[PDB]
Amino acid sequence: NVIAGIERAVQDGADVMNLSLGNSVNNPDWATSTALDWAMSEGVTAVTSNGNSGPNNWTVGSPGTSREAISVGATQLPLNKSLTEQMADFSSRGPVMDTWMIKPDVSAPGVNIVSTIPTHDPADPYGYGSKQGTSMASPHVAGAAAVIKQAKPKWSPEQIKAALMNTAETLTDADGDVYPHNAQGAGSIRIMKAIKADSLVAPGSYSYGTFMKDKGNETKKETFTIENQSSIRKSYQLEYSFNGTGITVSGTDRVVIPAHQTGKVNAKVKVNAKKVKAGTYEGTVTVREGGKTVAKVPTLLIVKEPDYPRVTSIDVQDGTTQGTYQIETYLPAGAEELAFLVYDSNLDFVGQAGIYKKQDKGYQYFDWNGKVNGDTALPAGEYYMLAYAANKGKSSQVLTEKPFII
Amino acid sequence: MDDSAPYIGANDAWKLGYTGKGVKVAIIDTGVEYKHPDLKKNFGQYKGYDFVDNDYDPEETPSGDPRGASTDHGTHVAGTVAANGTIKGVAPDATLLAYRVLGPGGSGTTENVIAGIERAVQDGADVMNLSLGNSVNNPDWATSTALDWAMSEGVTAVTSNGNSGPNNWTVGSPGTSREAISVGATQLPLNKSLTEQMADFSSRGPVMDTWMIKPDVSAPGVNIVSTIPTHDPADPYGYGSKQGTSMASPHVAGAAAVIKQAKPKWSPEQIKAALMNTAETLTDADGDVYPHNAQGAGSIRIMKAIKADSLVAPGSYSYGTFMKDKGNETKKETFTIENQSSIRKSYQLEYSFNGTGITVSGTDRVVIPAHQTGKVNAKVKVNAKKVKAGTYEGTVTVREGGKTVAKVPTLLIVKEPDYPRVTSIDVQDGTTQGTYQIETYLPAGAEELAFLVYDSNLDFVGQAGIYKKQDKGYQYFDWNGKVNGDTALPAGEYYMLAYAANKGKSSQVLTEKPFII
Amino acid sequence: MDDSAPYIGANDAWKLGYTGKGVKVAIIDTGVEYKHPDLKKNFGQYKGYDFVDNDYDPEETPSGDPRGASTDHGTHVAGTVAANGTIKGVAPDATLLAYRVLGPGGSGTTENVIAGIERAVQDGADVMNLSLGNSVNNPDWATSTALDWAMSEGVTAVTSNGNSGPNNWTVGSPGTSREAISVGATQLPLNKSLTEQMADFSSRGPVMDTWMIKPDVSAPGVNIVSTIPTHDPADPYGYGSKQGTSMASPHVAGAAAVIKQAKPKWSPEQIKAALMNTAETLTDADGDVYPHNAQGAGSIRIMKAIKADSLVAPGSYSYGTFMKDKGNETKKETFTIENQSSIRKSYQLEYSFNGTGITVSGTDRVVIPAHQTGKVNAKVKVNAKKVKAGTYEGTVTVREGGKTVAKVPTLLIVKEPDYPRVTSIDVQDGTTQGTYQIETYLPAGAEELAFLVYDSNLDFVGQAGIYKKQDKGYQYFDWNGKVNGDTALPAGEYYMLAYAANKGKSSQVLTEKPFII
Repeated sequence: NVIAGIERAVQDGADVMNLSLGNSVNNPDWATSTALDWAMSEGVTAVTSNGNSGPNNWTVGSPGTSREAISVGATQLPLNKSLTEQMADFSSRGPVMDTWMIKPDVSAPGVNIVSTIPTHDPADPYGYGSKQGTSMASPHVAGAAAVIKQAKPKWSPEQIKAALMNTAETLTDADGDVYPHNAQGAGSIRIMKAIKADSLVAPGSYSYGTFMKDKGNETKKETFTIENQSSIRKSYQLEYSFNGTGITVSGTDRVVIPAHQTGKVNAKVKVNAKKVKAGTYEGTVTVREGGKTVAKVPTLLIVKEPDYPRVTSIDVQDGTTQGTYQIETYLPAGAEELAFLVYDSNLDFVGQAGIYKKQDKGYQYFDWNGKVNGDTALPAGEYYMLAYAANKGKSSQVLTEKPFII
Repeated sequence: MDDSAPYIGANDAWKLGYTGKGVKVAIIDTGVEYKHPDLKKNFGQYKGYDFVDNDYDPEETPSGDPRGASTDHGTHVAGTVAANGTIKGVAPDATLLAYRVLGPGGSGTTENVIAGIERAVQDGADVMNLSLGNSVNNPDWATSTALDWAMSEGVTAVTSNGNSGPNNWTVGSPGTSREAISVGATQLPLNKSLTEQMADFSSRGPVMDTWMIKPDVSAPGVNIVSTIPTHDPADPYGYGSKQGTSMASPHVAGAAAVIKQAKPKWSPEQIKAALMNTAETLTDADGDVYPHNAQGAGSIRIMKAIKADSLVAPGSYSYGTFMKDKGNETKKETFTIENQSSIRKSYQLEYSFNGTGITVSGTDRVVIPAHQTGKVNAKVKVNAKKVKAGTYEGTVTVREGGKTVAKVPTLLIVKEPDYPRVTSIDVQDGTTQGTYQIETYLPAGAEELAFLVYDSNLDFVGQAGIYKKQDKGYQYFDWNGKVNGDTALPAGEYYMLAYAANKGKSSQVLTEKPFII
Repeated sequence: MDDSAPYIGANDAWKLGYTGKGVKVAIIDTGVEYKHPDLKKNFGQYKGYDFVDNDYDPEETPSGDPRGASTDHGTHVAGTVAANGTIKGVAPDATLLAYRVLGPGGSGTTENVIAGIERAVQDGADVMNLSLGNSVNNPDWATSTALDWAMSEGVTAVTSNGNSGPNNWTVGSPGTSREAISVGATQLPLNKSLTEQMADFSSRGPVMDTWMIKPDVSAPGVNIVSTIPTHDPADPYGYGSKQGTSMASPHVAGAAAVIKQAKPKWSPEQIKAALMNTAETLTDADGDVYPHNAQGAGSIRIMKAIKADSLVAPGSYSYGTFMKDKGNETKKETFTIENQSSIRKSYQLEYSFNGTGITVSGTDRVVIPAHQTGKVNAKVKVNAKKVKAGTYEGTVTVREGGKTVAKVPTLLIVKEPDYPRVTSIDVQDGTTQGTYQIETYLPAGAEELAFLVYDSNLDFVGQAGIYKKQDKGYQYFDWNGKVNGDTALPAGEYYMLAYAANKGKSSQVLTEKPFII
């Protein structure tokens, strides 16, 4: 139904599309993400929510993992020790699995938003209500995209995404530290700055992927594109930075672009495997032009294996045969070892449901005969199951909410 | 038949209503006893044909036949495919046709098998089962050409891989066909409890001259109980347990019948790709994945195959041989993904190869609209300076929205393949008394060929003959019975060893059934 | 008759004044009770002829006739065509003529039907209705030749397609004529509410040896209420509901009468082209268009046919068979568009065919002056290397200034058509006591023909006879009652199965009404 809705919205000539739905599978190639990438190529800007998950990396939702779509996180407006803008602690956080893309793309006000609702009361069916969620940060960006498209009728959907993402205010938390890139994206939108922008840097954010070399130096490079929308030949100045030691960044320090033309800047990153601690490092490419800053491109690279949750979700349902069960789990990148353990209603370790090795990534299904540690039948009651997955030198676990009944 | 069918997923398909109703399965074997109570209602009015006798009564060979011995292979195969009653076949609603092409003793002319295949295509059979086969690793045998003629006249063809010990390049003749599902045999998980394991009598690929991966799929084929004729007038019908690669194929034939009932629009190649795509890889006792030319793609899973909206074809690909002495050689293949669903999907490709000096690349992602087709260009590159000669197995894995939709087994060979240089040798009496004829089969010719003679105690008596630059195929040599030149053998019983050397490797084969001087 | 006539558009034509006045319709059936109050005033002074009795009283067969059973088919057909009163026929102003050619029991000699057709042409009948027919798919049957003789002596001929289950190549003998409107039966939209649907007893084409698309048109023929004789002296006239393809044709006969009143200058072929051109395609329950040899061109629409200034002829075309093993084969047809209007028009052609390897082209646009005729050259090309054998359905669509003026169903067959190799078999007692005669019908001969015998329990007793290289048509074989050669049957009741194999396909047919040994 969501794919049909997206396609029918493309049919009906919609210029901007808003998706405040989404599941919690960190997969860039979900069906809803492929459909969203089909648009944004049929000239339709697509704005989607990042998802509603607590402060935790690798929790971005399925439609909000699409490669070409503006994913929006939620922020709190400056409230009185007076605080500045702050990201809400329920916005899903990137990166995206299997592409390591920085998400959310942009953040917008999404906490305590009052707007029109139906009261579902025949006496007075219309009213106003205050709702909160990442699903209500995206409508701000959808309205911003509509305004920009009215202002700049020739911009492509990717140009609008680059203009929103380029002119965005970085957010600092209470202590005074800049929020991580996979909590902010590029900052809060500023419609006025985006509307008055004669230079576009694309892609608005880039991810260098992973560096897996055990020894030696590994070099990667990216080509950013600067479009000089003005009528005057300009000179753009590039400053590359990365946090963390052992990462050296270089590239084109200056370009000159004629009027109504396009230039290419070759950013280059080099990681010394002998000096760099494994982890996720955030960099930035800053583009300056005649005073003002025209863009601040968030970059990101990962060293060794990313620290994604090895197992994301687990649920237990009744099997086709009475007395047996089916365990469905999601492994983002497979599992060298997978274990299902059973806990009583008091969360006391009853025993070990199952052991498995060398599991393929994606959705995995296992039949469980309801017997623990082998040949030991459970007493009747209410139980929880814990999935423990170990892969590539890290292990994760997830507990079944909504306990199943024996 | 009460444990293998649950394993492959037959019962689960039955509860979905898919039992093979309306599908017609032909059994080209020694004939079928179409009066077993478990087989009575699956046979229509016209039961089939009997080519070894030229009558419309395809009954099995009775007991006490001058030309040979009584047979029960065909009835067992038919019960495995579709038996309704005490024993339930894989597709216990399919119509059956019997074609007696193998005479008494289980031996049949190639012309009879070709006639049986063509007549089964005539009679509208949708699925065809061949549990016969010789042991010539030739993809262009007559029975293989006939099997490739079908699978193009809309008839799925399932054949056994053959019954030869654990050894590469031993796949049989009909099971070497380019377009036919060849089935290997597996052992069901038995209690240190073991998982599924391939039997050690299944023939193993690759196919000669095409280097194709065979078997195509494996299926349970060890200790299969099914309907047999007892050849006893007191009670002519019973049940018996037989084992062999010839009894793994009926499971896949029943699976194909069930799928054809479930998916009535699929072509024979689409069914082959669906069985081959959704198959569970098998690991041996220690924990190592069985080689591709011992497994094909794993054991069938009828339930996964029935519920499949994406088909990757061909289900397995072979890049052939890389013969360059120096430099880098690049080959490429185009796999085809059919998106049978109603929603535009994105497929993700992972290419891997074992062995060093082999670099694999290609299209890492495709987007296919609904009810359409996309192409992925896999590419392999071999550095001749770094790669040790041998056979290397790779894999193309296709993922779509979570689940894995296919795991395509790929294979390439570096330098010359290590096939047996000589396959079979036999010695018969010549047209002239006192002389002999030696008939041997050389899969790719022989730079040098030598026939040596051994006594009954396997002591080297001497050297029968030497030959050079022999053409491939069947070779015949006249031997005057004299050893080392002009030395006549003493009377007795002798064995002959053929030693063939070709392209830097040598092989030998000994004549069983010793000949008499 | 109160729901089908509104559906086909009879009432709308009536309000335009077109009710069939002056048109004469002949009903060649079991006779008509020309005293039903609904039929009394539609019969002129001379009611018709009675060929089974040779008198001028074409009354239906009375109750209690030694030669057979009482009949009511003809009266029902006549009420459907033109009944004025409580039930209103399609053309409730047409004169009627009754021709009793089918004797008691509904069976009649072919010579009587030919005589009835010729006498109906004598008597000046403008429309002719044949709701009879055997089940021989032969376009050159005597009744079909007689029907093609009319439609050239200015007499429109409407016939039933026949009553055979959903199966291709089952169209009856008079309904295989090259020039006659053959009608299939449809179910009216009934409440998941369904649209119009073809009944599953209508015979389906194509015609043998001409591959013509049949039925030509479909019409409501399920649950039709109309005038019947009750065969009760207390009240001899009543109404009854009958179903069958034989009752779809009267709707088209009434439609032809109405059109002939509306367009007095149209030839019988022009009326056929006008009915066939303006017809609504029917989709089944799932949503797929019914095949052309199940629909013809769709259901009639009298109102659209009456208001039509452009006629495309022939209304449907068949390209025959493409037998080339390799290469490309091209065929072409010339359709004719008659511009009956007073204004020069431009017609636009769209050609389509289902299936791959078939490329269709031709004249994409013609301009025809007023009251003139243009020719469009449709052309089909089949690539033998890419096309799977089978029957493919195409369409030529003609558009003119907005509205669509025609949708010509086309059809071609690749390689050998999949007709039943053997159609009918019966066994009668021979001239010599103890022997039998087997009469079978082979539509195109048989490379091999086998007669097999089954007991009353349908258990294969043995093989009656084997024959090779049989000529097409009716074949007769003497059988000595002995099975498998020299083995005499035990006394009892037996069935016989004819298995015919020809040109790479085999068919079988079982004798109903078992014969007695």
